[PDB]
Amino acid sequence: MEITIFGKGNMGQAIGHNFEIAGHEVTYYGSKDQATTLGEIVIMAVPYPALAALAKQYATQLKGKIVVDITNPLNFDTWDDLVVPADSSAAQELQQQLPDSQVLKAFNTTFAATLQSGQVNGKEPTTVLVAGNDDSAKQRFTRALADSPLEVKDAGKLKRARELEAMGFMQMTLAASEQIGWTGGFAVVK
Amino acid sequence: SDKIHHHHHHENLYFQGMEITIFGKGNMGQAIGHNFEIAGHEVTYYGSKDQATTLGEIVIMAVPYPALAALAKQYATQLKGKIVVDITNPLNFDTWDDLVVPADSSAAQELQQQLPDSQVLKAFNTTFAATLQSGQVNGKEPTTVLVAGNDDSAKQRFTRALADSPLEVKDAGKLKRARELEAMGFMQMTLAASEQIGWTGGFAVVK
Ligand SMILES: NC(=O)c1ccc[n+]([C@@H]2O[C@H](COP(=O)([O-])OP(=O)(O)OC[C@H]3O[C@@H](n4cnc5c(N)ncnc54)[C@H](OP(=O)(O)O)[C@@H]3O)[C@@H](O)[C@H]2O)c1
Repeated sequence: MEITIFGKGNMGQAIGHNFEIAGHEVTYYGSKDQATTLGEIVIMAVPYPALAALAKQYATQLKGKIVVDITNPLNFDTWDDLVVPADSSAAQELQQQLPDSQVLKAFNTTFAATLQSGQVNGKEPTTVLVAGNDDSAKQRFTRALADSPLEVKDAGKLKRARELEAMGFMQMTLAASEQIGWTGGFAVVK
Repeated sequence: SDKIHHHHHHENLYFQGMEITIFGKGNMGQAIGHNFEIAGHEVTYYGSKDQATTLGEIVIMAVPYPALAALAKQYATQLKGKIVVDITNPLNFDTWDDLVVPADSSAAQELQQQLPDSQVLKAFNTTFAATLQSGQVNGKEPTTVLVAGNDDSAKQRFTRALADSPLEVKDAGKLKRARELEAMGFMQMTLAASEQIGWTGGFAVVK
């Protein structure tokens, strides 16, 4: 299928790498590029402050699409809070903004190097935790990554994006303090 | 040598360990106490309804969330100047879809407000009991305790009390980070409940 990735940075590239391995056609658009058409799955691999403006720009094309929010909405001035409500998430915000799209929270808990390599510092396979309201959307997303080296687990409904964002925040603060590194993180072990 | 034991990660040296009290004799309380025991410390266990005749330097509250306030109240004066560890995942068990503490807070922050002269830490809520008993995340990676708290010296003393155990211990930040720890614990529990992981696995912390 057609996968559209907004953001040609580290996450966009790492995410796209896995969809390409799985045999999909991946199209990338950076900040100075314009998209004429969008794929079935759209990855929002951009900074949180860019998310709402991007969703507005493609409001029409995003209707009926699986739209994946990968953001960790940290307050980057303080590193001591998120910039979304304590009982909510950037994904929930996006789903309200895109009522005709099936929004998924995914990849926010997997550091970019772990997506590129497919392993958590060479020790365990990398695992995507995907939250979203529609099971069919989660199933299609999961199927799209079947032939990639990534494991994929259903993290629940979109309400669980709160917990996913909390986990991403914790992971980043641990790596920032040098207690773990940025090629490691939280491995999901059965 | 009544309370003198060997300390495995201090070249097996033989010296008196710390006094640890664990409230809660369930799967978590027993697995946590197991690690303090193998680290060479003196561990005493009490159910929440038992009389705590002794209170150590570190007090583990391995009890349900609703029991925390009651224990804190009963021993508040006696807990002054002690390290008090909240291990809870304060779920709404009726729904399995919510926590029972405010969205911008944590059970540990509530406990710290109740016990202003205690050094409250959040620890063990992200480690399933089996991973504490074995010291490994389903035999694949070492188990890691994430400890949040305001007092760096208290976190250091807690970390030192586990240094002779098999567990890795990392500083998760100030007590405000208990919100994120509780979120992670909740998520881990729901993944096990859905059978996508088992109760002897979970989140391994990889450097
Ligand atoms: N890095 C990680 O390990 C990690 C892990 C989990 C989640 N995340 C999240 O992933 C997102 C991307 O992070 P990253 O590490 O990839 O950052 P990055 O390397 O800087 O990539 C982000 C890219 O998005 C581009 N961009 C900004 N606005 C855009 C727009 N309107 N349309 C298309 N592209 C746009 C930027 O382009 P320009 O440079 O030209 O401005 C930038 O290259 C963030 O929300 C972050 O929180 C990161």
